[PDB]
Amino acid sequence: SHMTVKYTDAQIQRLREYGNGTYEQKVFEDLASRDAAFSKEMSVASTDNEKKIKGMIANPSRHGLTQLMNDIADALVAEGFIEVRTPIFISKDALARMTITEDKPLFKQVFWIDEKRALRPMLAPNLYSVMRDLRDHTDGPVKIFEMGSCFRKESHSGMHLEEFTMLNLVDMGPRGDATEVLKNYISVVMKAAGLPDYDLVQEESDVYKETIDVEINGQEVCSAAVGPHYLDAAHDVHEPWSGAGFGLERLLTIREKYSTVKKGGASISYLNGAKIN
Amino acid sequence: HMTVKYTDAQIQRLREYGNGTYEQKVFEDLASRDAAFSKEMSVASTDNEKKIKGMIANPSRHGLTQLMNDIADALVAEGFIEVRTPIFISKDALARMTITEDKPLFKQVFWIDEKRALRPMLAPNLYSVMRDLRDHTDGPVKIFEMGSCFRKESHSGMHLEEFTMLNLVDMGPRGDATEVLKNYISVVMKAAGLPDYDLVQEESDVYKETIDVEINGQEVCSAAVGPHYLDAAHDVHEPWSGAGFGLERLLTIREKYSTVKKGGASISYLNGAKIN
Repeated sequence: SHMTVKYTDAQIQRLREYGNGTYEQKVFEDLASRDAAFSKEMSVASTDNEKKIKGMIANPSRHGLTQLMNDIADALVAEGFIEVRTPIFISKDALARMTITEDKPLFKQVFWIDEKRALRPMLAPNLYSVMRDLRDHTDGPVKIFEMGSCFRKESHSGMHLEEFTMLNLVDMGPRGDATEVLKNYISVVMKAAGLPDYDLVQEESDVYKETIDVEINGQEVCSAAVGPHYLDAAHDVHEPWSGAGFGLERLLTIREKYSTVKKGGASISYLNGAKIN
Repeated sequence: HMTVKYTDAQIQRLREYGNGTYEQKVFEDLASRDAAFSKEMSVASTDNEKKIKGMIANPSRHGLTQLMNDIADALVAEGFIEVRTPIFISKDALARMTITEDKPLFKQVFWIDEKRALRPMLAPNLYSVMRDLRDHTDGPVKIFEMGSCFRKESHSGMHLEEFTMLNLVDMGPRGDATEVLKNYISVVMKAAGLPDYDLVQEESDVYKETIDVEINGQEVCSAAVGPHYLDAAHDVHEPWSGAGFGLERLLTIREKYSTVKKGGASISYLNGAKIN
């Protein structure tokens, strides 16, 4: 049959712990060749991992996630966006205003702090407030963005990451062609993240006026949309707007070719793609 | 003669949209006070809206984020690794810090479930990271992290429940521990735009020595020189020096904001200006 045997599922997990190669593409003739190559790639993975750690101690740099955030934010500031920073705590009434109530499945993913406050699962509740407040101070476009941790329970959503860093940009204000405005903003982020080549998926929407999803090799990377949305009235928003949400850990993982999504972000086991324990 | 000041309520009204020094003002009589009150209230509201429109005309990075970048670039150039650790920490990790059900620091902890909580401090994760990096080098282990920490306000005397902490540490310096610690303090304060500060060294029975940094009588930094009696519980058996900074407080003092709620994360304030 020829080129039949791949790495086993257990072999893949062992290789990915310290290594960042693409081991799921290797094919082999028989079990002996697989085990021989597995032994060699495990040794290379562990040795390459040790070299990278010593390279960081010898020549430290900014954290890869913090570097990713600075590169995108500077590009968005240069595009006229205001960087805002909102608290991680949001109120139960803010969640309810987002239709985040019970028997709605997202409610079970929410980390509750007390009876009245919770960890934000998304940046939309606070961004809604800042959008409306800035409309009172200008009649031109309201262009804001925030990068910050969001929290969702793993055992109700998958997602693999309970804490994840989101980037959400918003351009509130009527546009002659909000789609081109959206695609230009996505291009600004994707080039600044170091991922200039990607795929766009444009579909008409039920709740929004138009959605735009960004793909890289079939992987979901960004979900954008053109307003209005049926939740705009609940937040005293009554004008067109376009926005885009980016998972920054997911962007960093794809750019740096990390084998899992838990290596580039916040961790006590990993540091910039290398396992320190 | 003049013994009339703004009332505490009037001070709160002025500090709502203004960043002036209102608690310093004395007036000859009550009519001169309330006339100056409307003057400063109108000036504060006028200048506050100018700043908002000025930021829409020329956007920039957030004041806190820009401060983090200025300090982090300076520490990286000094040889520090920037690490980022999860906000969630385990109850066992807090117990290793002797943050158990008996101490009042326990009552500040925001609990997530039965075994996890929001970090009230960066030390537990930095204990783990610095010790794991010692396995990979024979020289000094130098790391720092800036991130949100959480403490309940009722038991804390804090006025921020979410605050951005900067913690740097040098495990096994070369290198006199107290001397290298003052160098790192100077690097952070210079990069933060606060070069003039008061540094006092105190003795200790839990650390080898403590160091506190103040600007005009307000604590700005609390540093210490290990070893500490918690180090063996985290498998650390070598001298170290570390410093902790409250970044919102640093930004508030430099920009001369009237409250500590104007420079950090907020839905009411943006870079010192009230947007609602």
